[PDB]
Amino acid sequence: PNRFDRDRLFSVVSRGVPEELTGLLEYLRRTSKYLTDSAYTEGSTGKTCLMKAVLNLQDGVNACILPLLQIDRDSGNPQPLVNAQCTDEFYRGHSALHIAIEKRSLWCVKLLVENGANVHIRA
Repeated sequence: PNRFDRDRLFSVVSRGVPEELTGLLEYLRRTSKYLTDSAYTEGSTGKTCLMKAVLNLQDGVNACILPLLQIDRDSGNPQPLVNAQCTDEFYRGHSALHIAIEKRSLWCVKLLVENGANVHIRA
């Protein structure tokens, strides 16, 4: 449960159960790596774990987001995976804010803006 991979982390965030997120801090401070590294994001487009988590919600709820954001801000690159945006030609500049705004939801927007974001960022 120490070494984390993109696939298992994506599966964990997809289910929306945050109990098994204990270990991200240890891996980040042991390997000296952030959550914005290429290892945890798709290497073809730029999608990150935040994207998968916000794309899938149970009746509009996703509890795992709060541990995800808090651990990211506790340990991460100056951008806490909120200014990170898709790089693929199809969706250059496309950020998590647009993804959240698509589903016609507010609470995710509130959490994203509260934790900090660049609303002027354009896709």
